[PDB]
Amino acid sequence: KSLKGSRTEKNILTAFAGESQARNRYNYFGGQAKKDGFVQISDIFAETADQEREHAKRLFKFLEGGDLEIVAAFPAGIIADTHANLIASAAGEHHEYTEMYPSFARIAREEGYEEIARVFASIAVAEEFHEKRFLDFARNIKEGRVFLREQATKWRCRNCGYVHEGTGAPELCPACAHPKAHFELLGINW
Amino acid sequence: KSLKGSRTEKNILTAFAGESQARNRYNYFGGQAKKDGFVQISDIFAETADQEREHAKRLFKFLEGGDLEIVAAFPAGIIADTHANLIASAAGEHHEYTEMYPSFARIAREEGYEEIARVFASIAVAEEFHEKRFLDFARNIKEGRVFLREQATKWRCRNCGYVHEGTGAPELCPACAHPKAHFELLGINW
Ligand SMILES: [Fe+3]
Ligand SMILES: [Fe+3]
Ligand SMILES: [Fe+3]
Ligand SMILES: [Fe+3]
Ligand SMILES: [Fe+3]
Ligand SMILES: [Fe+3]
Repeated sequence: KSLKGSRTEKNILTAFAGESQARNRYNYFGGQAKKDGFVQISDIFAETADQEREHAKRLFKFLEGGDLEIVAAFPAGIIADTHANLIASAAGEHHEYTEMYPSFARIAREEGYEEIARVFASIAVAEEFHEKRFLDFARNIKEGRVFLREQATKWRCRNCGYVHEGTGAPELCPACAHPKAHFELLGINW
Repeated sequence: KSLKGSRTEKNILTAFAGESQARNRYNYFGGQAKKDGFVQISDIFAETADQEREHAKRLFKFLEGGDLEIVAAFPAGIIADTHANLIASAAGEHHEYTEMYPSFARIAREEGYEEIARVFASIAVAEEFHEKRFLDFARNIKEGRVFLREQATKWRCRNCGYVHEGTGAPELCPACAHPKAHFELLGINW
């Protein structure tokens, strides 16, 4: 059935507006992470922004045209240090998966928009992992564990692929001469 | 000391020529992986190409100008299916870390170019992991394990971040509606 005049129609636009802003915020935080010397985290922010772009696209495609007025609150700023940005980002993700999406999904179901409700619920799952990443990285920064660990492990240079074995990433990559900022724990997800 | 007239000078240019070609090949293979429905693998090819760009840059910066003639053999083609491309790529990486770089490093040491020799050796380490990734992915394709595993696990949509729990990736992402091609095993390297 058509969405015209429904609460779900406005909820979709509200979600689209929020996700659009989140995309920008995450890209800015990504740039700041770069300046703060956290390349992996910078790329994580950039990827999250791209994924918010996709959540927004799915939502946008449900709309059927025309200008619609919405009333909603959003983060008025700001760009701080990377740890602070990760904390604020996690809080935003938390709101989305614990409050916004579940509420929007329930209303969608109430109004008879099952497919849309399922999409809202599905997006919430992605947001929960987004929060996890942001919280995990914030914790690594706070504990001084971004580039140094208790036991020896493997570190990979994101710039050239060099693999370093040790308790911590080197000050300079011996292969490409790029700074420690480019290193991450070697990951294998396959 | 200057590199002029040394064998190391020509070895550096030879490595630069090969790495430059590898960058192109990997980008083309990345495009083919996309067409074959392997997004994670496509992005892996693209990242490897970018890293070859960086190995090449480090090498390029050692040179001191002028045109230099080199005699070397390179892969004359070709672009095939993704499994075949992964196999050929791994073979190329194998040559680089087992033959080319170690030989170039030894000669560099022999001619008194210690720093350059260390860089050759360091690049070799990155290439060995490049081969590992290519071989692991080729094996996943051959065994039909790219999108399906024996026990239930977590799969992540690279397009939107949705997380799916099950023995295999879904045909369609319930959040962004993108095809199975976008899924990968959920990874946590932090
Ligand atoms: Fe979001
Ligand atoms: Fe999110
Ligand atoms: Fe490096
Ligand atoms: Fe290479
Ligand atoms: Fe390589
Ligand atoms: Fe998705």
